[PDB]
Amino acid sequence: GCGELVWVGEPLTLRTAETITGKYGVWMRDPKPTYPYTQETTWRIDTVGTDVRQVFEYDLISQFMQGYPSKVHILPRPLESTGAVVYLGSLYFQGAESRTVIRYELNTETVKAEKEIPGAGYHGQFPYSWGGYTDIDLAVDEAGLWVIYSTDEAKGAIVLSKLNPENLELEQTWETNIRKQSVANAFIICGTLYTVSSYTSADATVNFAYDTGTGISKTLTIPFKNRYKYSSMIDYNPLEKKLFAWDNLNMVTYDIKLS
Ligand SMILES: [Ca+2]
Ligand code: NA
Repeated sequence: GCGELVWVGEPLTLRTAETITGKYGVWMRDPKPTYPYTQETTWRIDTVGTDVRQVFEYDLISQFMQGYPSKVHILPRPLESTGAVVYLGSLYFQGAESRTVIRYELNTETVKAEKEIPGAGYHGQFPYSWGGYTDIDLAVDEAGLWVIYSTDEAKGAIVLSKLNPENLELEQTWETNIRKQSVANAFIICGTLYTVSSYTSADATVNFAYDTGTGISKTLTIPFKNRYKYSSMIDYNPLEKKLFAWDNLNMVTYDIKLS
């Protein structure tokens, strides 16, 4: 049931990192679980530092919330920032100190594709407002896989592109009028891009929207609470119909409502 975001719920804390290594990170479930994973399988990456390669994998939600991983993957090259996503059994992440997106098949621990995002800024050119090298932000919605970034030609404004999940080819790109470094993070619900206004305020908002299906740029004032005052990662999961976020060592989730 597609529609426009009209409400976000309170953040619920599901797991809390115990070390500075997890002050920021990314955690995710696959909207299209493929064998041997299911809808419960959760991945977790603590992303503080310059040699991030451990992907924590949990078979059951109970294990994500309590206990050790079922499995740890060692990525063949360090991962950059908090923007990665899992889709169709592959982890999609950005090579550190590069503009390359890498497709890592989880069940075989094999790199299946690599692709430079043409013209994309990286490593502090067009981060989100908190920095953290967040130049390139992958996304999964109801129609598939996207990447959110900017370029010199776009002059810091958010660009978004549909991505072929098999070979990482860019299927179509849109250009917004939202300065990327002026928002705390971004996500896509039903082909519409949403931005969050601040990463520190307990009274932030979802403040912009750009509908790729009609080209309309829009302004909103939907309350969004950063319960722990440092949201480093905010994504949308079209299967659970919920936002997944990482807020100052805390892995939280947000209920939503669409019109
Ligand atoms: Ca995001
Ligand atoms: Na992302």
